[PDB]
Amino acid sequence: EIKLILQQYLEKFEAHYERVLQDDQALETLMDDYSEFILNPIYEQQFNAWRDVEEKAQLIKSLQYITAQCVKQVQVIRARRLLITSNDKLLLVGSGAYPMTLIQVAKETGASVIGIDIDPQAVDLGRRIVNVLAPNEDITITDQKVSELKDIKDVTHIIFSSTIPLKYSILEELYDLTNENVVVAMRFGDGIKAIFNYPSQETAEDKWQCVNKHMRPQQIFDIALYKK
Ligand SMILES: C[S@@+](CC[C@H](N)C(=O)[O-])C[C@H]1O[C@@H](n2cnc3c(N)ncnc32)[C@H](O)[C@@H]1O
Ligand SMILES: [Ca+2]
Repeated sequence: EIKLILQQYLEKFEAHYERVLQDDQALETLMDDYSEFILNPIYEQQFNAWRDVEEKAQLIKSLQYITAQCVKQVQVIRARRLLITSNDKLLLVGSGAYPMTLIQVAKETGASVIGIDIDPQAVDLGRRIVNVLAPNEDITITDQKVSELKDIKDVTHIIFSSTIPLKYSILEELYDLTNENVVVAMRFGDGIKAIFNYPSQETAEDKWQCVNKHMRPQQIFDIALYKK
């Protein structure tokens, strides 16, 4: 029964994705409904109760991919359609093409801000969005990896986009690169929330310690803070 609904969503997301690329003018309504489904206790129970390892795992992986691209493409359109304290320095891994949140933090806090994104399109647009929304804020947007960033030791706060598949592989890499007092915020979704997020992982106990795990029954992602 739960299998069916997920198959319907997977088909719809691919259709809405295939479709929105052809014409920017639906998908955003589907995602809102998708959340209501993920956050439903009824379907949280059925999701856990269903233990067909093979067909379940495959369905999560597929929805994880298409929803990640859908969200990624929403920000691309929104961009072209439009077009922590002061001494701290925030690093948002997965800044996106429409970095509105990144802007919000820059204004309220006044901190330095580095955004990285592997998509050259997201970086290219993001920069343009920042130059209109906050040109007089210390906001650097680049396609550099964490290892490439020169002033990586100055970074105090790190946030990860939930929809980054190998976010924990990056977190692993950051230990040696970053200073001793750095704090990391890892967005994730476990259980039924893993169909619109990538899940948490166990960290090397000698490296990263999880000092907080903020679960929210009414929100689409949960948060896990990490220290050294
Ligand atoms: C949907 S967007 C913006 C963040 C979104 N508001 C969220 O909270 O998930 C996520 C971005 O992460 C980027 N991304 C994916 N894998 C990445 C990686 N390994 N390093 C950096 N950015 C990555 C994608 O290009 C995508 O534009
Ligand atoms: Ca400070």
